[PDB]
Amino acid sequence: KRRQTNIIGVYLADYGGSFYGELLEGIKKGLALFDYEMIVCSGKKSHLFIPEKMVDGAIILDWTFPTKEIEKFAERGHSIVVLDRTTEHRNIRQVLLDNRGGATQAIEQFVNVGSKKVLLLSGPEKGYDSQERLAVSTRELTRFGIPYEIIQGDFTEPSGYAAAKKILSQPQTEPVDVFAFNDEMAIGVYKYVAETNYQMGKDIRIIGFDNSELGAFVQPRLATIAYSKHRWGMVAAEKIIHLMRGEAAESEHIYTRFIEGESFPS
Amino acid sequence: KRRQTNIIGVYLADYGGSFYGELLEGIKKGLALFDYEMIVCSGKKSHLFIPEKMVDGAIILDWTFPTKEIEKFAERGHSIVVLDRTTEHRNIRQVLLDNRGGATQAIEQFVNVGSKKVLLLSGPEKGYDSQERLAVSTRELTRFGIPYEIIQGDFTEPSGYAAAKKILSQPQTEPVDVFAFNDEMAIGVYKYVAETNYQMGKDIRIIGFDNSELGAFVQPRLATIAYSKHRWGMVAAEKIIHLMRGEAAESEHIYTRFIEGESFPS
Repeated sequence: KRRQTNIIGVYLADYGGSFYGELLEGIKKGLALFDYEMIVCSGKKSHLFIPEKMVDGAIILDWTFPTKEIEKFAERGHSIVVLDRTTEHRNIRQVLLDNRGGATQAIEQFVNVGSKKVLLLSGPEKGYDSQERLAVSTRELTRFGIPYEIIQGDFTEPSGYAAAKKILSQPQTEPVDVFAFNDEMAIGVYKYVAETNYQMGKDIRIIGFDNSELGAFVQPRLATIAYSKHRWGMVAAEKIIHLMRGEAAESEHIYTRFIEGESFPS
Repeated sequence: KRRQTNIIGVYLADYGGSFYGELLEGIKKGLALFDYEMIVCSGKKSHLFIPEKMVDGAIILDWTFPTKEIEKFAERGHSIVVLDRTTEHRNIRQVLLDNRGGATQAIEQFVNVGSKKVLLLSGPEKGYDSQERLAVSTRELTRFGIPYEIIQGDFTEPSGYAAAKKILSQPQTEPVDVFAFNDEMAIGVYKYVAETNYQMGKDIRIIGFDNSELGAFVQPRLATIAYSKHRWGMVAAEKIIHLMRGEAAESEHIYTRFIEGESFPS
């Protein structure tokens, strides 16, 4: 009520730096049209100090930012767009990835190639994006009679590295088939395989998610699920303006496509 | 005096995401040993709201964060490590890149190949790192009788793109020789050259700075100036602890090396 700073706080988790740059650019461009600016905050304790007397509204992409804290910030008059979870609270809207369509498109490729086992390298289990990706992956693998193992990660590259070390210790099937829930965990897998006799694409077949630009230039090209990161940010920016101006700001999804790569010969 | 939150505020500019991840990991690891944690803030207006009642000290890598604001935060009892400028104020220390040695090593390669003109794609002119890099580059080019043009950028990839469009409009020398002051501006040059008949390494020869991992996988490999980003962060973290504990925390430099790449056949 008493303040309009024309600043949106953007709360990131700092795994997703493989898509953050182009997401942030889209947020920036969308906000500039309405003379708004953005500050970006990241860290485990970043939700403890929200400058609520200095920020008009928030765009949240951080699974460690607790939902109860989001609701409390919404009830004090601040508008919020979540990019990482679903909500029913007033003053909050959603701009989410189509995780169900993305995971279906990736897991379809393992089916179409006749996979004998699929290893599901997931992110945080309390995180919505991984939950949706898991619910659809496991359902389709069951449907087609394909066994799976779920390996816990945290969306960061170190967890993908540790996963690959855990995977390639135990005896696996002839090719090792991996669905990494993001490109960063997949790059972590590349890192460890570079320290082994294993050949990427041949001995270990991988599909990621996010379409990081590093994945496009790595050897061989990381097969992945792509979406427009610029538009994700643009739509989030327009949604936060419309929402705080009392207007119609319906929750939306960002749709995906599979991009083929020699890391998964299909 | 009245608070110890065990949190360090890290103020970044959000160009340098090509080195931020490994810099931040080094900060994190160095701080965890002393049971400290970090929050990261970025944006043009991020210095206007410093949670001074919620953060013990600051690590600054942001040229838009004004020096006068840094001094004011230092005089209120907070300890600061700068990674982007020099200081003489008490409560502030420096952990800086060896810009003079880095620019000397890059510009030596243009000399050794017998360059006819060197195009100097700089960052922000008020930014210390670019100033030092420019002062050493221009001095050595003059010394060896090599002409130069200084082209203004801002350390971000869009400015490298715009620079390449400006460069390749005007008639230049037989190979176009470019010293990009960071890898991101160099990647911007790659982007535009991919939309032209020009061949990277042959028609346009480039050396960057930072040793981004994208530069290692791009075609051809971006010749660059490398330093340990992990250690830059580690030393900054140990310096902020020592400084706020009243101890001896001398200002230091992070030293560099040239890494050869087929973008500059030498």
